[PDB]
Amino acid sequence: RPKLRVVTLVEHPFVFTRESDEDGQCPAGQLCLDPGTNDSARLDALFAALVNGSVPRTLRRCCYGYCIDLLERLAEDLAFDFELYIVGDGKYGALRDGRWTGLVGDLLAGRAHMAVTSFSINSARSQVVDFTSPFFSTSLGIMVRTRGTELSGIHDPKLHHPSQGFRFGTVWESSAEAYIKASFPEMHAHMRRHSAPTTPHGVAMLTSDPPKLNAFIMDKSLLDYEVSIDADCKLLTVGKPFAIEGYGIGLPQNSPLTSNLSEFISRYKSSGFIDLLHDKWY
Repeated sequence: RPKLRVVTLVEHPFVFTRESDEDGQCPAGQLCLDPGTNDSARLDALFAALVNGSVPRTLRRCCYGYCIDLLERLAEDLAFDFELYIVGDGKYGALRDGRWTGLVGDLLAGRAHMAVTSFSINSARSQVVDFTSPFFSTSLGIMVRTRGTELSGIHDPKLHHPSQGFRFGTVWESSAEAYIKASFPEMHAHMRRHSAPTTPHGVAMLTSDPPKLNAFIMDKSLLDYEVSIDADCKLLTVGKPFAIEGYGIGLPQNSPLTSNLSEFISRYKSSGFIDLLHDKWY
């Protein structure tokens, strides 16, 4: 029964974490390591230390969420065991200085058998890693505060010729950022000084005092979740959808696992299991 090493990225409601119990175990959820490193030797050693060393609670979390439920079902149906860690840099992945970062970089470096989270399939990434057929689809979206900025979508002139003090941004090294860099390079030039390391950091810029963003661009799936948990219901998504992409499980090229995983994903879609996960987690 093979044991697969899975890299993830904490992004609500696809992957959440809570603290481990007194013994560093997870009565609810799945034990995930939080190593904070892309050093292959350190990663190997940390997993080894689970068995013959001592990994402190500061580096242990218990993962749960839509993608963890998905992973648990696939492990059952395909008969594999798994171990999880959170990607060190907290990024999905971009090509920077000739190397891929984030989840894409860990798959290429052989640090994980698969990457499981809200991971977008795009053409640049597909040239270097493989993805299963998608389990979920989302457009990008634009989040703003209520009672203020109005936008038609990505072609709004407010974004192409921003007025004095108008700021907008995305998440560094995300597929959202990749789409803008490729499609709207002049807009990217304005955004890259106002972007954020994670979705919650970007949403926080909209709500800071004073706000540091007037608009935040990210997967609509993720923005919709943040809209739903705002304590004041003061966030809103606006404009027409754009840049539709699927989420898939990422694997190194030519993995013997990809086909089998895709077959089950297709079955989960048709049988209504994927819809159940959505209803459960949203």
